[PDB]
Amino acid sequence: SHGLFKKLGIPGPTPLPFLGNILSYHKGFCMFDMECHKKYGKVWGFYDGQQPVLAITDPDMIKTVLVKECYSVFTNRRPFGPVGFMKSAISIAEDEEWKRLRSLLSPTFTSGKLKEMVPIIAQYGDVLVRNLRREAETGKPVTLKDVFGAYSMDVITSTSFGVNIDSLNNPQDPFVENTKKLLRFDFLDPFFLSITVFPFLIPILEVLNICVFPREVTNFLRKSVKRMKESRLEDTHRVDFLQLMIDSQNALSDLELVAQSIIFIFAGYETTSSVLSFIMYELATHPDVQQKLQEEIDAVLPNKAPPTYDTVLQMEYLDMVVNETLRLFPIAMRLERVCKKDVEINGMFIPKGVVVMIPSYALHRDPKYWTEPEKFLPERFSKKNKDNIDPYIYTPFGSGPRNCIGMRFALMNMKLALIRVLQNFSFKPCKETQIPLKLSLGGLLQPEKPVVLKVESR
Ligand code: HEM
Ligand SMILES: CC(C)(C)OC(=O)N[C@H](CSCCC(=O)NCc1cccnc1)Cc1c[nH]c2ccccc12
Repeated sequence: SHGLFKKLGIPGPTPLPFLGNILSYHKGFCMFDMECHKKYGKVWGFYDGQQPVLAITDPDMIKTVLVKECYSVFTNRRPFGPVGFMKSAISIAEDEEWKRLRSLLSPTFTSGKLKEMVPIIAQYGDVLVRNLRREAETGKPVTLKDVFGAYSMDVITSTSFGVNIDSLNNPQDPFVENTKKLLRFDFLDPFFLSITVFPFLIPILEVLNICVFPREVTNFLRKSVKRMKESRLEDTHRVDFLQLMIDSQNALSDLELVAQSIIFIFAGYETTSSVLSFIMYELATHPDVQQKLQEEIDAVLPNKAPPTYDTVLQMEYLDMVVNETLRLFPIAMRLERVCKKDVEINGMFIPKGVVVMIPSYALHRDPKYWTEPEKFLPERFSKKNKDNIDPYIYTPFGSGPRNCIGMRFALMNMKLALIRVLQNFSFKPCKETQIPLKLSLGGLLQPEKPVVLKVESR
């Protein structure tokens, strides 16, 4: 097992028995990835316990796996942990099961569908400024994660389900409470450290019904969504996510409906608020850019005009800012696909069962692609420069048919928030503000201490 890469002629850190190369994650595993790049070059291998994982950095080879050969060989991600009824969630499903889920759910974010969500979010656009406005008065610092979290939440519930829960009215909300308690993925947390390293214990916990959210958060939402379904089940309106799954129960199912709902609620809450917090951090430690964006917004939307679908896409510099923030903090860290048969991609033999890994975080910081890769430089994404940029190196949303199904909704939502927040306020560091920011070594791409900034009226 541990002789695969030495035999296949592929370089790597020498694994230990049982552990594999586990102990190298103490640094945080984005750093591990970095080092390996710099040390081993353009392809390397390592072992998550007894699981061989082959990292790849070549743009062609990446394209092959993410795009050309997705259907035939590289179809699924690495088996998650114990997931019980969540095994049917789109992000976790495999093969035939996945293909249908993907085609059935993709019509949720289209040219028209997103368009229909603007006026709805717009209400929470309003409700956010009004939240901040009262802290803007007081003067003592603000945790963005929380204010953004509450926004994110409102926007996901109301769009997917057409259910206003007005979480911005509520630093006392059941939903954000249970939903945030959802993940325990810390690399250096006792739990998952034991699974990829005892992967044969997964089949066990499944029997026990012990989950990565043991019965609590899911029981909540189980009957929670059971609640939303029935109201709609009679009262006629809008054809939405909730609805599109009632359209296909005319070959979908009940626990199956609940599962995608959860995936969405998590994604829409956590991804969105986390990134939005990194963007505000940057705008504060880079005042020039904050002002320059505040100019773009004012010019396109004069007299603090309400943002819209088409005005949003008009904003070049906004987009540059978003893309640049994502270059630095590509929240997935790594893209992964399991090799489901013996294969040869661009000259290299890859054996069945191997996990092929793309280290987004590291490629986003590769000194051999990006001048001053540590520095936050939005201009590197201008129309002049936006085309020297390999879409198989810069991949914050993955690529190919298994890429981020939420991408377009993510961008609009985020931007829709930024616009409204920057046309009413400015943002500046204080002496809680960690300069420069530090990522936690724990498995998530998080700031180790929360992001806290000062908010002034305009
Ligand atoms: C800025 C926020 C976000 C980032 C950076 C992001 C990034 C990603 C990335 C990189 C992948 C995997 C791509 C690949 O492996 O090739 C992904 C998968 C996915 N994302 Fe997004 N995402 C974001 C927001 C969202 C939102 C708001 C939703 C809600 C709809 C969403 C739903 C999904 C689903 C369901 C998958 C698995 C796709 C599949 O297996 O078919 N994500 N996310
Ligand atoms: C645990 C559960 C079922 C609630 O969600 C997951 O599937 N877990 C993964 C890890 S969650 C943190 C990753 C992150 O910061 N956001 C990335 C993301 C999440 C959701 C949608 N779009 C982007 C979440 C996950 C689902 N599919 C993935 C593919 C690659 C990497 C992570 C994920």
